[PDB]
Amino acid sequence: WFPESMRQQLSGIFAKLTKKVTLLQFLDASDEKSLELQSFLTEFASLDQKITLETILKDTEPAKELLYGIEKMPSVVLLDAAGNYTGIKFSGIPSGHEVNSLVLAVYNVGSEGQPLEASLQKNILALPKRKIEIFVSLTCHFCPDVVAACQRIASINPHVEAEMVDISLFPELKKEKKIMSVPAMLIDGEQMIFGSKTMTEIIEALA
Ligand code: PRO
Repeated sequence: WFPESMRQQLSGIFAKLTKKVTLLQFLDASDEKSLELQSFLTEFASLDQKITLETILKDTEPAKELLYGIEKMPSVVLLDAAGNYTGIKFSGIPSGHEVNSLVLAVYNVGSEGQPLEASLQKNILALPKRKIEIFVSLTCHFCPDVVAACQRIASINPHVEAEMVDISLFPELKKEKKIMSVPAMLIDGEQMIFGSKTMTEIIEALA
């Protein structure tokens, strides 16, 4: 899944990791996309000692599934070093260009993150409880930026959750919610917001 070209870049980033991180997949052994995700994550986890992949079979741990709100499949969530749910989730496989999203989520959970303005970080911490779904395709070039911003907010604010959704895996959901444009944010199952958005714009929408 990862060319040595990528591994050169990812090692630069993973060198910055100061805290351990756990990727927890809920694996349905009878679903091909779950097995693909397992193959992807196994290789991804091998990129750094601080990244652990753990596997739980779907429908064996209902208390955990409740705790992490596991609905869409395939599914993987991010846990911090202490074992706590960061609110960061991927529904589908974040392969192709979405590797960017997974890398940034791991970086933000396994480090202190990039220097940020007190103005921005105040607003992030000030945000109320919220659940964000970021709909993407694997070939959408502007999608990872939006995903990474929302999931960075989730990594800082304990009440914000940010779920990447590969919309091409959920065609019925695409019609229902009317995801027409390629990157789309859905907040608390209500307000749709399409197109690229800055951190400050996202924070405002979350306010
Ligand atoms: O990798 C690091 O540690 C530095 C910190 C700010 C930007 N990069």
